[PDB]
Amino acid sequence: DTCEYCGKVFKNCSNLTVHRRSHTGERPYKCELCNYACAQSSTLTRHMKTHGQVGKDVYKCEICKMPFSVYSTLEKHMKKWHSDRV
Amino acid sequence: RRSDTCEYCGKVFKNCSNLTVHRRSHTGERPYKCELCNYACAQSSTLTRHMKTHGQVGKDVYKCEICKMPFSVYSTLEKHMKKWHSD
DNA sequence: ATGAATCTATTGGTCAAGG
DNA sequence: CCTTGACCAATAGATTCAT
Ligand SMILES: [Zn+2]
Ligand SMILES: [Zn+2]
Ligand SMILES: [Zn+2]
Ligand SMILES: [Zn+2]
Ligand SMILES: [Zn+2]
Ligand SMILES: [Zn+2]
Repeated sequence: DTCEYCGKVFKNCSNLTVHRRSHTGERPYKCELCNYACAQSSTLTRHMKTHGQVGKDVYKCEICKMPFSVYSTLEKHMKKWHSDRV
Repeated sequence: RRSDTCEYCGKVFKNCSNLTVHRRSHTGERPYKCELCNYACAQSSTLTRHMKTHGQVGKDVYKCEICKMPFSVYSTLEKHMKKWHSD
């Protein structure tokens, strides 16, 4: 089948459905811990790795108690989302 | 009473043969084993499909340098090399 | 450094036409 | 009834940006 916007045609209709999301902006797969959403379930699994993998220490946000695997990520979360509280 | 219902989940089928393949997702049975790798599936035509990743009627075939496993897609061969041959 | 976005090849489960 | 291949979502990994 053919792409509406790009016009790029691929042998895979499943991949085209994902590609059309980039034009449409649809993000069906929503994270259960934050506002993040994406067009591919695999990419959401990758995102979920940043909320704390089992077996490693997990840092929670001081304000909203959101889990993060990496401390620098939690710092970026603070600046992006809790700047209004300073 | 026609053996159209899954004993594990209760799904009903209009084709009893579909129940036979479906049930293997509950039992883990995978009778169709690929002869060119360790792949194994529960549906005959799925193994037929997977074998297309090993080669075509003509086209070109890339074989792993170490284990001589054939591939039709080079990127797949690269993933195989990293997965099995890190030495 | 950490992670999202893009890309694509392969796979699981479904289903029913037709053999 | 069984075989078979199309269909769609899911998966896994690689590359390419963004911050
Ligand atoms: Zn497009
Ligand atoms: Zn999240
Ligand atoms: Zn927070
Ligand atoms: Zn079942
Ligand atoms: Zn194989
Ligand atoms: Zn090999």
